[PDB]
Amino acid sequence: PQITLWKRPLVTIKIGGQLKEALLDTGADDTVLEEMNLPGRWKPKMIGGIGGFIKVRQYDQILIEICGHKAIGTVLVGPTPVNIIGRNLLTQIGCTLNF
Amino acid sequence: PQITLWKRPLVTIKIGGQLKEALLDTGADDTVLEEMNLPGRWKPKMIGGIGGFIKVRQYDQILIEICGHKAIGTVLVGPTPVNIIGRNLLTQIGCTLNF
Ligand SMILES: CC(C)CN(C[C@@H](O)[C@H](Cc1ccccc1)NC(=O)O[C@H]1CO[C@H]2OCC[C@H]21)S(=O)(=O)c1ccc2ncsc2c1
Repeated sequence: PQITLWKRPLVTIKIGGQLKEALLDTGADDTVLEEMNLPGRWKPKMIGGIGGFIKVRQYDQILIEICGHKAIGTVLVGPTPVNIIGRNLLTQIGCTLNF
Repeated sequence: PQITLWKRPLVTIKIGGQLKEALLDTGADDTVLEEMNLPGRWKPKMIGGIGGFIKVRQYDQILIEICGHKAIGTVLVGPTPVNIIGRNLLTQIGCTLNF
């Protein structure tokens, strides 16, 4: 589909057996999801933006479906105020900016 | 142009007669630029990012050119880690997400 930017580019995603709303975010290097109890091993990480850093747990090779498009990659989990789909997964679903 | 997302979507902007690099950031409602001198009046505001809230100078109705596309809108200036172009201006240059 084509998504205009009048409103936040929120779409439904499926991860770890749960449906959620997430931002298609071209300004996010990595994918950062709101606190959730994923199984498996993880590594601690810090990611910074406006206002400073948050501590997140890094899970690798996590499957996510974004608008029916499947993707698999690194997912960071932590106290983010919104679910953010970053470039590492946006590339995998064939997402581009166009103007 | 069509911009893939394997690298940061960084582009050259012109604001206040000065060239800068900025990130096309579909996850940002507003445009936030690093500390700089800008002509015109401004009002202090607060914005929150992933790591908390920061104080910024809000400039209204500012001319800014993005990849040769002209926009006129609100520009926030403050201690952001990266110059970001947010949806308020991305809509003006006709930017959309596509996959
Ligand atoms: C700042 C940019 C460069 C990086 N961010 C992405 C950016 O799109 C954030 C997303 C967001 C965060 C919190 C609430 C809403 C939206 N928007 C943002 O701050 O917008 C400001 C300005 O407008 C206002 O509307 C929205 C909020 C206001 S990030 O989240 O900090 C990030 C993500 C992955 C990642 N991987 C390694 S670092 C890293 C850093």
